[PDB]
Amino acid sequence: EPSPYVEFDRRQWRALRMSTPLALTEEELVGLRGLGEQIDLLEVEEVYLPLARLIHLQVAARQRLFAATAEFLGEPQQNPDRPVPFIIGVAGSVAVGKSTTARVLQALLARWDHHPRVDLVTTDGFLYPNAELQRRNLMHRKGFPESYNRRALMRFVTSVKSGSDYACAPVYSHLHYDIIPGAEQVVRHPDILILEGLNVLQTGPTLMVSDLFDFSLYVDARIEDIEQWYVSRFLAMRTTAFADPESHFHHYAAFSDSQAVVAAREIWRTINRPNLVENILPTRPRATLVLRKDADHSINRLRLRKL
Amino acid sequence: EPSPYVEFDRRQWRALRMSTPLALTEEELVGLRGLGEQIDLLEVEEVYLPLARLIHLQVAARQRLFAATAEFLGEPQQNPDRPVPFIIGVAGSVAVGKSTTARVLQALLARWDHHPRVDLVTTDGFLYPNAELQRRNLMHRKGFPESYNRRALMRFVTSVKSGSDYACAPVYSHLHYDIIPGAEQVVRHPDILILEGLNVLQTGPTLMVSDLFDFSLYVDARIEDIEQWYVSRFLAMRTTAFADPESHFHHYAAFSDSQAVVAAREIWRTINRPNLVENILPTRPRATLVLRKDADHSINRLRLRKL
Ligand SMILES: Nc1nc2c(ncn2[C@@H]2O[C@H](COP(=O)(O)OP(=O)(O)O)[C@@H](O)[C@H]2O)c(=O)[nH]1
Ligand SMILES: Nc1nc2c(ncn2[C@@H]2O[C@H](COP(=O)(O)OP(=O)(O)O)[C@@H](O)[C@H]2O)c(=O)[nH]1
Ligand SMILES: CC(C)(COP(=O)(O)O)[C@@H](O)C(=O)NCCC(=O)O
Ligand SMILES: CC(C)(COP(=O)(O)O)[C@@H](O)C(=O)NCCC(=O)O
Ligand code: NA
Ligand code: NA
Repeated sequence: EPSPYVEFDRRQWRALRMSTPLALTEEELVGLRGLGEQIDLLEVEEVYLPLARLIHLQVAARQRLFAATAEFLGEPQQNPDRPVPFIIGVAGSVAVGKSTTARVLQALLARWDHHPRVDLVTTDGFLYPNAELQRRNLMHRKGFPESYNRRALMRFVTSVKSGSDYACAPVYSHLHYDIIPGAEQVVRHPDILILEGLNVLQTGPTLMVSDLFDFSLYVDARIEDIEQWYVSRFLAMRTTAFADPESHFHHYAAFSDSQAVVAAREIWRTINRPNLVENILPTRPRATLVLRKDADHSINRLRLRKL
Repeated sequence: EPSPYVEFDRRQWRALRMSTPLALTEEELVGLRGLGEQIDLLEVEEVYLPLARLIHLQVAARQRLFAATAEFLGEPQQNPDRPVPFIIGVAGSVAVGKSTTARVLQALLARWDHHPRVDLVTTDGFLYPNAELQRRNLMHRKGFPESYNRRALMRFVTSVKSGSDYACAPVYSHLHYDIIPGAEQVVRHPDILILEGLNVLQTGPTLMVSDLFDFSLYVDARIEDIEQWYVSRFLAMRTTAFADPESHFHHYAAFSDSQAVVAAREIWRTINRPNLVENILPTRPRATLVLRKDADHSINRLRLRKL
């Protein structure tokens, strides 16, 4: 019964490593690992290395495709130092570990042979600032599709992929819970752009960033596990981020375990869960690769689109 | 101000013909032309021939892409007599001329060098039959997304693209206004499948045929012109299709010009216009190529996705 997809387990997947080199040390992996994430070198080797191989294979093939169009159009040819940027989306729930997957992927790709320039941008820079969300009644919907300046986000990625020298994204601060005035992330004709955020795989009545992706990941897990990870990270942040007096959620620093669980579950119930179910999970069917994690953050299963 | 698209006029577009051969005679073009359509050899040469070139370029590049995935997976390689089928979508309003564009494209592609097997399937075979539409209260919504068995349609295209030997689509009769019992269109590992229908470029919370397209056309025109074409074809069918006593709309055969205009405008107003505005036109942004026709059915402008 034919399928666009093929499923693997970790055994099956890790065999596809071939002889892709491991270019990353244990200390280097630490700088990449997010609070609460469990990634080790073994996981890098068995899961991320075949991924990086898949992508290397696709970057070459995908260039052919733009080149055929440029040929058709009777066009100059290509700068071989500036190919069309390969755009990689990374999607999934809050707390599922997207930021680790993306940082690790970036680090692996930047260590391929020619040392490609590999940029990583998070869509939280494209959230409306609080004063605008407040205007729109959206202060309790950060991460919902409507809380983003989608036009700006699409402009940004179109600019990069169309080969602009320079493009700027705004910058969000979790600690201050708002866009940072005057802050910009500048992307300068990278070879590869990884775009990471809850809703990057969305589709709609207009052309969207997902329509520009040459590859996408969705980082998945059971909803109950993701909630547990969220609540557990909320409790852990009492003595990390929330302990900063400047932190927007500094008042949570002093909560007891049981108060903190209450608070975190209410945020999950009223914001992150509804967003996952209504907006994020309906984008999973389109991902080129789903990385499914077990309750321990271990990626044990994968679903690859072959069509 | 960068753009996924590039616009042409007919001058600009026709220069991209290069020396693509014209393999089609005036008599052959007649068999392809729909009631009310204006296509001539000149239009074939200036518009359809560069299109066919673009596609030839893309079929080769696109194969590379599946081959890279097959390589990654350590897979046999490919039957060179059975490559992965290249899937072409053709979308747009009722009465806009999709069936002519698709028949002409099929005829041009089947006349490339190796004589590729080029199948053409219309999504009207995937409409629910009347008894089922009646059950669902949809007898006045034929052509709306919900009037189709989308699961069956997706099964069909997945099967073909995944390399099945044989796949069957049901068959709709306009004359009898219903799916034809026991009729099947059998598609046998074509090299190219053209899938034509109002809503083929739709996207949604599940993987859809548009997610399987290697190329798509949208046949566009101003809404007022399309309505004029629709009403004018309705009046012309009084002495063609509706004149058949078996015809479902045989009672319209005897209408005066002015009665027929009334009838046809009401159908446009209550079915086809709402469908165009709510469902079809929101898919235009995704088409690889928009063919924009002037009031005379003349394709005078084109919009190509380069990203
Ligand atoms: N300072 C601070 N950082 C947070 C908070 N919530 C999430 N983060 C960080 O924001 C980044 C994105 O987190 P999240 O949106 O849950 O996406 P994830 O990467 O898939 O877990 C991660 O580095 C989190 O550690 C918060 O409340 N305060
Ligand atoms: N017999 C008959 N054929 C029709 C009728 N309406 C449309 N057709 C034919 O059905 C095919 C599809 O028409 P339409 O859905 O308008 O799509 P188009 O190909 O873009 O014009 C065309 O060949 C039309 O000639 C009808 O009421 N009766
Ligand atoms: C910033 C986020 C919306 C994620 O943004 P992303 O980069 O995935 O677009 C999420 O990490 C977040 O901080 N949500 C806050 C929910 C609340 O208002 O408490
Ligand atoms: C059959 C159609 C819905 C087009 O089908 P398609 O192949 O575009 O999916 C349209 O040609 C049609 O016949 N509409 C009928 C509207 C009515 O019920 O009178
Ligand atoms: Na996590
Ligand atoms: Na027409």
